Amino acid sequence: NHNLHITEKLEVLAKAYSVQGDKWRALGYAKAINALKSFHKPVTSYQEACSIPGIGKRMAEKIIEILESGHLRKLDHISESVPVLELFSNIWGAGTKTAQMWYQQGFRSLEDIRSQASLTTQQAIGLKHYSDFLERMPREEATEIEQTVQKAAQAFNSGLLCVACGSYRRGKATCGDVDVLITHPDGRSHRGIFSRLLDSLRQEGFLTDDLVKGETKYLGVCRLPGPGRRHRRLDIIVVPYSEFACALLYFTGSAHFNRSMRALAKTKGMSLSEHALSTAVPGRVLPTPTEKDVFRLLGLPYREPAERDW
DNA sequence: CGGCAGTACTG
DNA sequence: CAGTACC
DNA sequence: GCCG
Ligand SMILES: [Mg+2]
Ligand SMILES: [Mg+2]
Ligand code: NA
Ligand code: NA
Repeated sequence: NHNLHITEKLEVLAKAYSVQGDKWRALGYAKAINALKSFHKPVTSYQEACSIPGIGKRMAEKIIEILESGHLRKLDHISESVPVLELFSNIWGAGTKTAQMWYQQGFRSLEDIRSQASLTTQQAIGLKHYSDFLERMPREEATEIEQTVQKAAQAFNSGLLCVACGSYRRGKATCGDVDVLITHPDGRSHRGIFSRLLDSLRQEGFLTDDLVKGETKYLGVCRLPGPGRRHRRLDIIVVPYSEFACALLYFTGSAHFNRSMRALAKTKGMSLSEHALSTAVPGRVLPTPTEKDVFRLLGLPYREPAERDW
């Protein structure tokens, strides 16, 4: 990354737009930052800046300004509210609209939120684990969490397949949470397990709080036994076997890789979601028994998970 | 001008 | 429904 | 914000 003198400054703008709710401008900044972080050379021309995909006129100029003067004028005019909005929206279950409302109501600290804000069930859990949920775990801990869920699932039914995806499957040393995907080859026996499986995981004291408990996806909080353990975010998603390849691909990510893959599909008159690869104009679901089939039907060479870490 | 993803979940 | 979250 |  020969341009972190640029990307540091842009990252500040990106987050300011994100926490103020301008998600599209925030997306554009994010794309340009990612492009800047994988070019070979240091940029050093407005015509060089225009060179790279994801960088246009307005952002070329900003590189041209940090070009010469060494900083970016726009940074000095970011609203004083941004760090507080960032603080509030790092509560799980609070996004930009809730953060801006709390700010308008005069709240400025998590002590204000704790003492005086009306919190949803999810946000109260978010607040209780504010520090824990900002911490990444070693991938070795992610393995223990997966094997905990797997053990509990394979007790009620031997055939259940359980795979940790996200950054874990992409090979990262750190993980922000553990994303566990469960299916069954019989195509049948995957339904209705949650009641049994979550009650089991509660039997241990392993599951500590539930954030979402739907028919198909569970999001909550777990903690392994012993001293020195932190609470960790856990997602468990159950899918029919026919959709396993697309779900594996979606939940393995990364999010920018999936975004790149949806765009490529659209250029071919298809669509790609966590459930299926389809034709589109809805369209026809194409058969994808393996991740390799998704790439092949998109005319792409297969990429192992570790090379999807975009 | 307008897409840049679709869906599951909560209340 | 709006808002938030999953990658 | 970018790009078609
Ligand atoms: Mg994850
Ligand atoms: Mg997750
Ligand atoms: Na460009
Ligand atoms: Na949040």
